[PDB]
Amino acid sequence: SMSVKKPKRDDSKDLALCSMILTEMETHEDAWPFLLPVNLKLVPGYKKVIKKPMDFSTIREKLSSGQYPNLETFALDVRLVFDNCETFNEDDSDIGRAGHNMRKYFEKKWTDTFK
Repeated sequence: SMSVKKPKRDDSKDLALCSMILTEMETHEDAWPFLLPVNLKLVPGYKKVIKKPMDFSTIREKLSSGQYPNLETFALDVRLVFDNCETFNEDDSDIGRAGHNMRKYFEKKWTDTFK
């Protein structure tokens, strides 16, 4: 509350550390469904159904331009990528499996780097 604060965590490396995680996600062999925005002209249903599209290139641009106020907003966008994937793709499909794989890959890096 006012004049009552927890001891100050060093947040000075967060930006660089999120960039490293994102590089690791970008170079994963199963990243291909997530590298670029879904083409809303060429994929029927996507625009209407997926209210907040997100992909790794868009997270990169947001990260590089100071549009993440803290590491929780970064994680929320990465998770949105995988939540969108699950909404639109059957679990038993190459893309559906890719999303599960990448989500796990991310969540481990997240815990290992910050928790």
